[PDB]
Amino acid sequence: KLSEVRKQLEEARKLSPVELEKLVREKKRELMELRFQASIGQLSQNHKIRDLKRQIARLLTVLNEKRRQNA
RNA sequence: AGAUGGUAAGGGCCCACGGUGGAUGCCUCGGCACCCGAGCCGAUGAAGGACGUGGCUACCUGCGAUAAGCCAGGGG
Ligand SMILES: [Mg+2]
Ligand SMILES: [Mg+2]
Ligand SMILES: [Mg+2]
Ligand SMILES: [Mg+2]
Ligand SMILES: [Mg+2]
Ligand SMILES: [Mg+2]
Ligand SMILES: [Mg+2]
Repeated sequence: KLSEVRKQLEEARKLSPVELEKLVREKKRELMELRFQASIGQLSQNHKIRDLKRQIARLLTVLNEKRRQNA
């Protein structure tokens, strides 16, 4: 995951506000999708959940830095 | 016609072995003292808190809806 993690910061850093907010919306739904399965059992690869929870944290963290001057 | 042994419901003392109870000894993640060092925080919202936060979490810790963590530099 470490590797596939050092990407976002880049593949996500170069997009802008309107590109992220929508990307994050997408992720947030996926997270719902998950926590929605466990409640019934299905999904069990926890690693997935926490893994997605932290992704959003990054997108937001990156979007927060962009909204401070730029253009 | 004489006689002092003897019964132990229980009791008493001595011994042996246990039960209880946690003194004693060694122990120490703790406290105490003195001496250095360092000495302020907040409406850029403090001190302290409430509630929440884990795939399953009662409590503690850590965190804050980015919630046991997010970005970057440094050490390893
Ligand atoms: Mg007699
Ligand atoms: Mg008897
Ligand atoms: Mg005992
Ligand atoms: Mg506070
Ligand atoms: Mg807590
Ligand atoms: Mg839950
Ligand atoms: Mg490093």
